[PDB]
Amino acid sequence: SGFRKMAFPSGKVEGCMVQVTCGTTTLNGLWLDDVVYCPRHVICTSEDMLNPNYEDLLIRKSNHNFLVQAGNVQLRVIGHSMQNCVLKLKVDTANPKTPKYKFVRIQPGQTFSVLACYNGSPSGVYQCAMRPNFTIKGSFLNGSCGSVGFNIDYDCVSFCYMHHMELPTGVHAGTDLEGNFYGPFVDRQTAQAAGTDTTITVNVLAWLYAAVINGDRWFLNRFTTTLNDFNLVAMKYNYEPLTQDHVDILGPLSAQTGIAVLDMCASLKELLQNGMNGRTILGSALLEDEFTPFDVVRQCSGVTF
Amino acid sequence: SGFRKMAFPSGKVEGCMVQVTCGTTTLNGLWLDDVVYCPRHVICTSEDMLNPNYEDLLIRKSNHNFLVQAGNVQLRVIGHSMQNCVLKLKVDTANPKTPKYKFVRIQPGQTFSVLACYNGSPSGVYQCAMRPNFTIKGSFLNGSCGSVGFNIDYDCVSFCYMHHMELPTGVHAGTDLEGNFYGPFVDRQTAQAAGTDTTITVNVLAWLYAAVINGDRWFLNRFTTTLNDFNLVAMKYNYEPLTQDHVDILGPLSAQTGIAVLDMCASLKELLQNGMNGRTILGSALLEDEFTPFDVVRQCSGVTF
Ligand SMILES: *[C@](O)(C(=O)NC1CC1)[C@H](CCC)NC(=O)[C@@H]1[C@H]2CCC[C@H]2CN1C(=O)[C@@H](NC(=O)[C@@H](NC(=O)c1cnccn1)C1CCCCC1)C(C)(C)C
Ligand SMILES: *[C@](O)(C(=O)NC1CC1)[C@H](CCC)NC(=O)[C@@H]1[C@H]2CCC[C@H]2CN1C(=O)[C@@H](NC(=O)[C@@H](NC(=O)c1cnccn1)C1CCCCC1)C(C)(C)C
Repeated sequence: SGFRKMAFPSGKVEGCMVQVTCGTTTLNGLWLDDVVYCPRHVICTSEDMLNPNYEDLLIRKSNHNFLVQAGNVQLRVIGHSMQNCVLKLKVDTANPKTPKYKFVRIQPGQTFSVLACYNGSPSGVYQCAMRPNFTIKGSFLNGSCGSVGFNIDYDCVSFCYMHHMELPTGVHAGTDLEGNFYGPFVDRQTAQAAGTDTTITVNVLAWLYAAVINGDRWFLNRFTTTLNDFNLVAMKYNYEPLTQDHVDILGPLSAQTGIAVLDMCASLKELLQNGMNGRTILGSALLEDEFTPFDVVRQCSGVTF
Repeated sequence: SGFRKMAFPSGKVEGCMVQVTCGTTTLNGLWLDDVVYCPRHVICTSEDMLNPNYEDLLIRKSNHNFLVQAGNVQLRVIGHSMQNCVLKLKVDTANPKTPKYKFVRIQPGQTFSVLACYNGSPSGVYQCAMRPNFTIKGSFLNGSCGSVGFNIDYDCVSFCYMHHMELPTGVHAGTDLEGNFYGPFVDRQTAQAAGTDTTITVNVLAWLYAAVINGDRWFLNRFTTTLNDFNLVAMKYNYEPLTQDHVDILGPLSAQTGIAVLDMCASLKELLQNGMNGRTILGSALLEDEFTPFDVVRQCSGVTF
C-alpha cells in the first residue's frame, strides 16, 4: 500500500536526449532513428522572438548551422525541415538506443512523465497533468526547452509533450511531437493568456478511490446523487463537468472497491460544500487532481514495463 | 521556475534489476558486478516468519535453490552468503550494465528516489524521505521487496535503501545495502512500533526558500528569532530541533535569496502558531518536509547527471 506521485521509469528516454545548438542558442533534442526533434525557436535571435517569420528564418539556415551532440559524439546534420512548431534535423546516424515508440496527443486531464534535461543531459523525472487550460505545472529552468513528456505502454514509449515556454504565472506550455501546441499559444514573445484553470473532476474521484483502497474512508457517506445534480454543485467550485465517459473510465475502481461512481460523487459533493474540517485524505489537505483513473489502477495493481 | 517532487533519472538502476526466486518466493534483486543482493527473507516459508533462525535456514539452502533471472537470461548462482539482513548471491556473470556506484547509509530527513519493481521489472519511480522515525512513506505492493532507493552523484549511483516490509500503519521499512535496517526493526513477523514521527524542520525551511525563489512570499515578515526560541516553538508542534549544522546547510539558499536563516525561522514560527489562514504555499495547504536543502538547490539551479 501507499500512494505516491509516481513517474514512469525514464531509461528508454534518457538514451534519446541530445544537445542541439544553433547560433548562440543551446537546448535539447529528441533523437529517434535518424531524426532529431527540437523546438523551432532554436533558430531565432532574441530580437526575432517578438514576431518571427519562421519560414523565412529557416530558409536562411543551412545544415551546418545545426550542431547536434550525443554526449561527445558529433552528429552530422544532413537535412532540416519544419513540422508546425518543431524542427526535424535529419542526421547521418540512426540512434541505436531508439526504443519502440509512437507520437500521441494527450487530452486535458491526462498525465505524463517529464524527463527534465539541460544540455542534453537528464536532470530529473516527475509526473505532470495536462491542465484543462492546456498548460502544465512543470519544473523547468532556462535551458530545459526540448525536454519531453511521455508515457510507457508495455514496451512502447508514447511521446506526448515537448517543452517550449513559460507563462508569467509560472506555468508551462509546449507542443506534441508533431509540433502542434497544446492550447491557444503561439511561439512568439507576446501576451497570451491561458484560460481559467479548472479542477479535473474525474481525477479527484480517482484519487478518492485510491484513498479508500488505502484505508482512508472517513469521507464516505450514505448520500447519493444524480450525475446532473453533482455537476451543478461541481461547476460552482470550478470543477470540470463529469461526463458519462468519465463515469465509464472510473468503472474498474468502482468495481474493485464496491462503491458506485455516483456514491463517490456524493462524497465529493459534501467535501466541496463543507470542506474537510481540518482533516486530510492520503496526507493531503486539498483534493488532488493529477492522478488519472488508469494511474490509480496501475499503481494499486503493480503494472510493470 | 516551478517546483515538483522530482526523482533522479532511473536509467542506471533499471539495468541492475533482476528477479530472485527461492522456494515459492519471488522478489527483486540488485545485480552489481557479479553479486546479486536481495532481502534474506526470500529463504523463509510463511511459517518461518514468526521467529526465523536465518543462519540455520540458509545453511539448509544450496546454490541451486536460488533462481536468478535477468529478463530471460538465467544467471547461475555459484555462491551465497548473508550480510546482516541481505543475501548476497555470487553469479557466474558480471553485469555489463553495472554503473559506477557506492553503498551509503542516509540519515533521517534525507531524501532518495525509489525504483519500484515487480518480478525484476521497473514499475515506476518516485521520491521519498527517510522519516525521523526511520520509516518511509512509500508506494509498495506485494512483490516489491528488493526494490532499491538511490541518489545519483555526478556519475555515481549511491544506493541507500532496499525494501523489506510494510508496517500496519501503511508505512515501509528496509535496510541499507550492507543489510542493516533503518530504525529499530527486525525481519520477523511481530509487532514492532515505529517511534513518533516528527516533522523535518530543515526541509520545511528549504521548501519555504523554494517558495520565495518561485515568487511565493506572503509568509515573510519583519520578525526575527533566536535559534533556541525557534526550537521551543517548533518542538511544541512536533518539529525536529533545528541544529547549527542544519543552519549551515541552509546557507546557500539563504545567500541566494538574501533572507537570513533565522529570519525564515521567524516566518515558520508564525505559520505554526497562526496557521496559513486558508492560503497556500507552492500550491500546498500543509507545510512540505520531503525536500532537502540540496534538493531545492539542485532543482532551482538545474544540476544534471
Ligand atoms: C527555451 O527555448 C530554452 O530552454 N532555451 C535555451 C536557454 C537557451 C526557453 C526557456 C524559457 C526559460 N524558452 C523560450 O525562450 C520561449 C521562446 C518561445 C516563445 C517565446 C520565446 C521566449 N520564451 C519564454 O519562455 C519566455 N516567456 C514569455 O515570453 C511569455 N511572454 C509573456 O508573457 C509576455 C507578456 N507581455 C508581453 C510579452 N510577452 C510567454 C510567451 C509565449 C506565449 C505565452 C507567454 C520567458 C520569459 C523566457 C519565460
Ligand atoms: C516482500 O518480501 C515481497 O515483496 N515478497 C514477494 C511477494 C513474494 C514482502 C512484501 C510485503 C507486502 N515483505 C514481507 O513479506 C515482510 C517479511 C519480512 C518481515 C516479516 C515478513 C512479512 N512482511 C511484511 O511486510 C508484513 N508486515 C508485517 O508482518 C508487520 N507485522 C506486524 O505489524 C505485526 C503485528 N502484530 C503481530 C505481528 N506482526 C511488520 C513486520 C516487521 C516489523 C514491522 C511490522 C505484511 C503484512 C505482509 C505487510
